[PDB]
Amino acid sequence: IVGGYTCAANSIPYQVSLNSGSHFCGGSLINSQWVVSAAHCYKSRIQVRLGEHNIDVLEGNEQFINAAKIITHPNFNGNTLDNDIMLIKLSSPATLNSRVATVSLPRSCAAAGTECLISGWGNTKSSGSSYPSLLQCLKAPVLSDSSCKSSYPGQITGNMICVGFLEGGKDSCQGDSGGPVVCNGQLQGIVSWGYGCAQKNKPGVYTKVCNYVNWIQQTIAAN
Ligand SMILES: N=C(N)c1ccc(CO)cc1
Ligand SMILES: [Ca+2]
Ligand SMILES: [Mg+2]
Repeated sequence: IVGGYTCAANSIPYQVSLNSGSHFCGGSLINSQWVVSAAHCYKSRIQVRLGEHNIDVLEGNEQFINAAKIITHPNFNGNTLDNDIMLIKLSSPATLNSRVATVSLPRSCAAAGTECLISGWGNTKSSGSSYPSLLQCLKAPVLSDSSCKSSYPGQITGNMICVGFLEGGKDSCQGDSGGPVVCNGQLQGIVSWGYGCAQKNKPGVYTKVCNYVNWIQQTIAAN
């Protein structure tokens, strides 16, 4: 997260860290046994770290649970990044408490201008590279489909939203991928792509979660 702030410890209780020896992507806990993330994050083996604030220290609220099943959207396209979404089934259910909690899936898509909360342990620098210990947060609005499409001509599908700023300086980044965009209590976005990070007229592009509730619920029910 570039241009953010340090979240209050455990204030984003649905945020997970996906770990394969080190943190590599975020995710969101959307059922006691399921995390949703980005398909471009795929690895064949994943440990899900719930309840984290400092990913570099064991502070006691953490639950470390291995992925039992990893399911990428069948129509994920690695070129266009359309359908950039993945589900992870935990090997045992997460235990839900104040520090580890599910986030609602969307009841509707979000209006342009809706304020959202973006979070992750990704890069915090717009030049160079710094990876934080502590979870980072960013408040940012849903942009119009128009403002999104003018920024990325021909590249925004109906399954993508832009969330962020046109001025630059405030965006998600590498290592935030897969993580949450939560707007009015609902998971509306998954960190997916953009051109660099926090550049002028290159807002973050996010998987449009409100188009995937049937895919998520159908995949959960089968497994
Ligand atoms: N600018 C962004 N929001 C952004 C986020 C994530 C990624 C993942 O490489 C690229 C860009
Ligand atoms: Ca920790
Ligand atoms: Mg580090």
